[PDB]
Amino acid sequence: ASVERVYQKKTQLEHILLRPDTYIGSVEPLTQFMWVYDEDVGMNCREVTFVPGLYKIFDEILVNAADNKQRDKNMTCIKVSIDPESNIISIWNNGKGIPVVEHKVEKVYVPALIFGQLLTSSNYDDDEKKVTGGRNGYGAKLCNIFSTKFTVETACKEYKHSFKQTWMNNMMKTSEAKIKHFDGEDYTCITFQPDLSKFKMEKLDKDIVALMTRRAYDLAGSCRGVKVMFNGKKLPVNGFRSYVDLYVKDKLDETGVALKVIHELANERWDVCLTLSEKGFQQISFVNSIATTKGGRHVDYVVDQVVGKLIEVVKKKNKVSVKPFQVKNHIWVFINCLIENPTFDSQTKENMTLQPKSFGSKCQLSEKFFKAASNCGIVESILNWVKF
Amino acid sequence: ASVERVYQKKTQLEHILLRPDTYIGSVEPLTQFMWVYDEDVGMNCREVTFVPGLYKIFDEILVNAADNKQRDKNMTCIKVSIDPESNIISIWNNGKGIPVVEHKVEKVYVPALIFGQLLTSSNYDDDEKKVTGGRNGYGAKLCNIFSTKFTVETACKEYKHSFKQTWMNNMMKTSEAKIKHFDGEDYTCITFQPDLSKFKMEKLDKDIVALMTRRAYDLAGSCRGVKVMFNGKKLPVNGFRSYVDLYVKDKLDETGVALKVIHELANERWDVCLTLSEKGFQQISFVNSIATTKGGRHVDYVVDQVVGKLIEVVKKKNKVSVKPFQVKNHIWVFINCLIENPTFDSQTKENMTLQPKSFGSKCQLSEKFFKAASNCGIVESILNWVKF
Ligand SMILES: Nc1ncnc2c1ncn2[C@@H]1O[C@H](COP(=O)(O)OP(=O)(O)NP(=O)(O)O)[C@@H](O)[C@H]1O
Ligand SMILES: Nc1ncnc2c1ncn2[C@@H]1O[C@H](COP(=O)(O)OP(=O)(O)NP(=O)(O)O)[C@@H](O)[C@H]1O
Ligand SMILES: CCCc1cc(=O)oc2c(C(=O)N3CCCc4ccccc43)c(OC)cc(OC)c12
Ligand SMILES: CCCc1cc(=O)oc2c(C(=O)N3CCCc4ccccc43)c(OC)cc(OC)c12
Ligand SMILES: [Mg+2]
Ligand SMILES: [Mg+2]
Repeated sequence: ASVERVYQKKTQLEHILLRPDTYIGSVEPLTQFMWVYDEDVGMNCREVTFVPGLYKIFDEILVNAADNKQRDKNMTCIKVSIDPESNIISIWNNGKGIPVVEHKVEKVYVPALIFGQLLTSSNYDDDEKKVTGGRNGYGAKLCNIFSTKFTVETACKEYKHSFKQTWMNNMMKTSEAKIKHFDGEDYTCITFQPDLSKFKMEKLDKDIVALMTRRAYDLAGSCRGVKVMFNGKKLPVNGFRSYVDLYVKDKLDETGVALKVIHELANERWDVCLTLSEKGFQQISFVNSIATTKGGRHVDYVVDQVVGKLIEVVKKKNKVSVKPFQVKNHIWVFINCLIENPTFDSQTKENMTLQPKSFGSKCQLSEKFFKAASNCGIVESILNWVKF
Repeated sequence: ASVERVYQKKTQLEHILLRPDTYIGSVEPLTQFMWVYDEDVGMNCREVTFVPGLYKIFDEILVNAADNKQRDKNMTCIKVSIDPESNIISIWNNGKGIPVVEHKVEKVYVPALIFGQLLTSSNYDDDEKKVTGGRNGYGAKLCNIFSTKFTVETACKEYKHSFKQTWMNNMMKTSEAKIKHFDGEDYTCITFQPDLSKFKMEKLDKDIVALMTRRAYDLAGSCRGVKVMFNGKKLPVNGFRSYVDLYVKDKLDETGVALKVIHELANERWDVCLTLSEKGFQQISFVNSIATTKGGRHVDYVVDQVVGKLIEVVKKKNKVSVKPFQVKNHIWVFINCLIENPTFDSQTKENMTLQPKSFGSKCQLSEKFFKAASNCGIVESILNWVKF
């Protein structure tokens, strides 16, 4: 093989399609136990088979909608629609639209720039301490690139215009945006047909729909001051506590006793629930409405506090050595937090790596919370084991 | 703020410096328990404070050296040198050098292309099933970008020339390469001065040196047929088993009994050691000489087999319910494997996401191995707990 065939240069766009895993995660099927929202049983834990990259291009658009609550605190509503037969997904939000005007540096309409060109963002100035999930300027373009059809509609009353542009064929084709006069209430609606051939799928099947549906419930629980609709029906979730209830309200421990769930809203930026786990350490956590499915420093930050205080309680009774990992093994923690300018080791944002001193806020759990944590059955499970 | 200040486009190079976490990991200090190789005690587990991105730019160059064993099976040696006082790190390997000739498409010398331009690689053709660690065409440029001085020396007898080019100031400055006549044994030497200001460090301190040193021992253990030298001394590690010995050969369980370590080289591509853990699940694993420090499907693939067989043994004696996570909680597994065209969710390659059916090989552990695994004290720990 010649030098020119062995050593190759790729464009950014080529690289995304060649190496999708670092941008959206695996484009191959994955089977694992997790929580989804099914049509027949609602929230439940089961084996699910899905393609991570498909989940993630949906998630990018969903989190972008959530992020608009930080641009416009008056935003009230996100609407999610999924139609497997037509293969059409739409995510709509109110609050301020996107400026329908030509960017004077880039010489294109602002929505065309930030949905149709890589590395474009309103989150590149870190002197502003934002609790948006958006950080890198890729998400929306990644969804576009993995869609056969990708449509952006937005209306910005400030500029008195609406904007509609459609891309097709993995962001490789587009056409002149339709601009009109607009004097109503702002909105943005992203409508896309995912390119199922990129994920070796024939249709949006029940498992991927159940996962996408659960993310809508996640958002109802995590995104304060925003109501969520799914396929035309408002979700009956109002606050993180009611969201946590979907997991633990009807649940018993192995001895037949209802799980005791304890909650502290430490401040506006930190909501924490804790209960007993009997299947090893479990965490459900959100940073700026991103599901941090590998955890991160925010999880460790909260859990370490609990583990420390519970070792004190067990030590007042362990009259041998109780190790942190044994305590952590009995914890099921739920965390909803807002972190200033978070960092992650991947675009998929499963693991939040920002150190706590940089969070912009603290979550020091009260002594009342710790007293309750010492009574939710975690201490008893440990003390029962101190005998063996 | 105006449209042009709010909505910004970045170049690829700008984005790497603005958002380093997705390319090299956190540029902030991290403190955690882990294994390093210290000057006074050798291999040990302790709290270590280091900057992940600094570790990773070193690792990129080290794995690139390991990868050359796949270009030239005759390669025998990698030499690592770290001088904290001068701030100079050098990684040298023999076997075939890099072609010292002008790339006819890109119109630059091949080494200048693949060390000085983003998205350049010999690993972009996946029709070839390679067990290199290199996949994305970033690594070497990332080290260059986070170095104040970055030098590439290579000699390719086939082309009868040597090549030397130096970059400076985060890959923003360079000068004409020095080409000479060469008729000796090929080599590549990468020498760099990391830009410690990017990591808020004054010097290569003991902790980062101990971690970098351990990676050299990792490579001696993981990279078959390649001897490793560190600061002028060959490392006394010959094969994965002798490497594993550095962790467990002198170790006792909590009852004062030496850890029983069991080993199977299933085939050329899979080497597996297993022993008892008393601090929850532990894994040390390598894919194509990358330290997979978050694990991946290769870890689950091996562990699931063990967990399945051990539940059978415990069930022949558990005359209640022993759950997989409880068995996994007593396992310390060591894995060295070669995976065809692996995937990862990040450039840092901590988590290998390729599904096992795509590995290019299998690791079905023998019945002899499983019999031994049922006697290394994992079953006894479980059975002891079945009483409580
Ligand atoms: N629903 C929306 N309403 C208003 N602005 C939006 C909306 N969706 C996207 N945007 C804007 O479009 C930009 C590009 O989105 P995106 O490509 O996801 O980048 P990002 O969110 O800034 N960072 P990331 O998601 O980490 O890659 C964002 O920075 C926002 O300014
Ligand atoms: N020591 C070396 N000997 C020979 N070729 C090398 C060496 N180091 C780097 N290269 C070549 O330089 C190219 C660029 O290296 P790099 O930028 O690390 O990309 P990569 O290894 O292919 N992929 P990645 O490490 O996943 O970003 C490699 O693909 C190799 O062809
Ligand atoms: C590649 C996508 C992985 C993934 C995606 C997802 O959406 O959820 C997950 C959950 C999961 O169901 N949830 C429930 C609410 C959201 C959440 C937040 C943090 C942790 C877990 C969860 C999960 O629970 C074992 C495990 C998961 O992967 C290991 C995933
Ligand atoms: C951001 C870099 C993280 C990291 C880097 C590293 O180099 O090592 C690690 C080890 C670690 O020391 N080793 C020993 C041989 C290499 C290896 C392979 C897989 C798993 C662990 C290990 C570790 O052991 C708890 C934990 C680690 O991070 C959570 C890291
Ligand atoms: Mg985004
Ligand atoms: Mg490389």
